[PDB]
Amino acid sequence: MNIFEMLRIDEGLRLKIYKDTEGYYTIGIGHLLTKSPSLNAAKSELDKAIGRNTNGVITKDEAEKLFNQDVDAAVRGILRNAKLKPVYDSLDAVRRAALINMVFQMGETGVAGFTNSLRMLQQKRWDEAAVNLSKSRWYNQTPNRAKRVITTFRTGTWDAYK
Ligand SMILES: [Cl-]
Ligand SMILES: [Cl-]
Repeated sequence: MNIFEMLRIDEGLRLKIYKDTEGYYTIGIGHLLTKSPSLNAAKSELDKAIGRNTNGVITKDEAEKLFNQDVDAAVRGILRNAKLKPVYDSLDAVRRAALINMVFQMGETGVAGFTNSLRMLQQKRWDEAAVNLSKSRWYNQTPNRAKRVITTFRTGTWDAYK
């Protein structure tokens, strides 16, 4: 299992514009298009992202391409972030994937806001960190996915994904 297969399971794949759990326009493997209510503003961002007139529909290759860009951007955002970088450097390979998953879903800013949990992770206080991570809007809104990520942080194995 790796970051790509993990996110593919959490996000799914859809070749037509759809609305995410928050009601925002999305396409492919969790690629957010816009927070704007306009389906036309979405089609426009999509065409811009792909470099062609898509009329709201993309192929599997196009989806994978966006996905490779998004995972790359998530890692690079973590490495450039003064709050995230030290956390990431301290973790083993599996737990690193867990942190990447949160950043992809919520953005660097949002994750950097989990101050207390980040501190606990750095200190390798696994159980404590899992409890603090659960007291969040994130856990209450997307409980099955949050449990999977949290278990990954608690155990350091891919069990939740098998
Ligand atoms: Cl883009
Ligand atoms: Cl969920």
